[PDB]
Amino acid sequence: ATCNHTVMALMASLDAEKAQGQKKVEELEGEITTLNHKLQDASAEVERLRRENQVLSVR
Amino acid sequence: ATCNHTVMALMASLDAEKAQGQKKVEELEGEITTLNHKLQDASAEVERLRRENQVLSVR
Ligand SMILES: [Cl-]
Ligand code: NA
Repeated sequence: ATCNHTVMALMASLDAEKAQGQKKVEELEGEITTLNHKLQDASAEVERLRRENQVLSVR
Repeated sequence: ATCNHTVMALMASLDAEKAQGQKKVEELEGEITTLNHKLQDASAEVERLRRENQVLSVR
C-alpha cells in the first residue's frame, strides 16, 4: 500500500512539474519574442537616422 | 517488486525534469539578458544619431 500511494503521488508530481515548466518556458519565449521585435525596430531607426544623416551632410 | 521498479523510475524521472527544466530556463534567461544589451546599445546609437542630426539640420 505504501508503495502504491507513492507511485500515485510521484505521477501527479511529474505532471505538475512538467506543466509548471512548460508554462514558464513559454512565457520566457514571450519576453524573447518581444525583445526581438524591439531590437528589430531600433535597428531600423538607426539604419534610417543614419541614412538621412548622410542626406543631410550633402545639403 | 514492479511497484519498486516503478517508484525508482518515477523518482529518477522527476529529478531529470527539474534538471532539464532548470537548464532551459537558464539558457533562455541568458538570451534575454543578451537581447537587453543589444537593445540597450542600438537604443543609444539612436539618441546620438538623433543629436548629430539636429546640429546637422541647422547646417
Ligand atoms: Cl515518465
Ligand atoms: Na511523463
